[PDB]
Amino acid sequence: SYKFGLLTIGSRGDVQPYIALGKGLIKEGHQVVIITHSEFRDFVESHGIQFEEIAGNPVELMSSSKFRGWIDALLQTSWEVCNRRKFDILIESPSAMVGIHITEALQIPYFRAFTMPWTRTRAYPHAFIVPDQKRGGNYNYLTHVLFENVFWKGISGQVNKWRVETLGLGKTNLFLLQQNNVPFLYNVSPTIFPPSIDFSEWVRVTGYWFLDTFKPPAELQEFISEARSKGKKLVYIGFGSIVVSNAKEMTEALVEAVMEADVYCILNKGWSERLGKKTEVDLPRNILNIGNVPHDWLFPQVDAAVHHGGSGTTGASLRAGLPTVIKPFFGDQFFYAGRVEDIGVGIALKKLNAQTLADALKVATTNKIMKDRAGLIKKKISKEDGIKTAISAIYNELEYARSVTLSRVK
Repeated sequence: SYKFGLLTIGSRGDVQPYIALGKGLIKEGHQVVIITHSEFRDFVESHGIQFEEIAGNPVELMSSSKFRGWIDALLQTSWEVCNRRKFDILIESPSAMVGIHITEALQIPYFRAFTMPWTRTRAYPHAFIVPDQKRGGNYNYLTHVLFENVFWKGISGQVNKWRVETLGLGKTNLFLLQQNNVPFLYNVSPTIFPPSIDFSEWVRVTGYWFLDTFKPPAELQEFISEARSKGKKLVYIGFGSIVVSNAKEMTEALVEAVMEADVYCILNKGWSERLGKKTEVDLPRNILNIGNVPHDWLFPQVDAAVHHGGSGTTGASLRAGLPTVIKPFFGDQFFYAGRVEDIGVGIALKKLNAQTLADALKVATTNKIMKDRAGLIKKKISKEDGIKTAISAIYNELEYARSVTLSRVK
């Protein structure tokens, strides 16, 4: 029965799978602390899991001193947390850079866990260097090599100061970190992210860590049954929180595209010209703009999904067996937009205009082979246990995980 530290930065989507894993870890008789940004305190605590606040929230970047100070905050807060708590095991989204150095100082076993390519492989490029066209396998490998160096070199001077000064460790570099040695749980279906032949033993694709009582609004219920009463196709369009140039026009392109495809649309609109509104133009009858409605509830009820293509939302739509249209913006999204096309369960849009979307909506809602493949994915995903498999691995790898950490010590 171990004291666990689940550390991640970013969005609610990133926090969530650790809540899932954290519950399963608790049901195994362990203790869990999710360590993340203040806004997710209620979220985490409402699932009877412990919270610890940390800085380095990415939304504060989207707003070089600011960055240099942004990193500093995360380094000092996460240390203060992990050092006060003295966790047995730490599991980290590598995005938050701290865990490998903290676990070296605290001399505890350490895992990484993520939702997008972040280990060296010829079979996938790095998530943040996904090319336009599938280039070579050697291209792929190199994009990791590049990213590892670029991502390190950008923070190396500061982390090594924090290591020396605050952690009481030597300086280090990528060679000495030996980051690829660290056991890595990819919380993604191996249907969409099949492990490469050149993955090390300690790198595992666990399956998605899904969460698992929604009381629909009357508006939503009657909007669904209207779409169904008419014999029209029902679609979800939602790109999350993005900043755009002319929100009113994008909304109009949506409305236009929806109309041309004759679908009803459940719209999770969250695009503006600032970072934090919704309405713009008068929404037509056949388009319901609603806030958050859990996707695990909504995706079973609809015919297709149009989203930004983040791993979790991709995972949700694939889990529900939806044909999925993806319009990626930042990061992994481009990875999954390519992956959905490769698998044959959807469309990747580059241009978001009324025409491309209208045509995507028509293909996705009609194409029999796409519905079929979405179904065969839904079947594979349904027989997968991300949480179990992960915990199994956390156990299998635990002794190794220690030796990796202790190789860095001294």
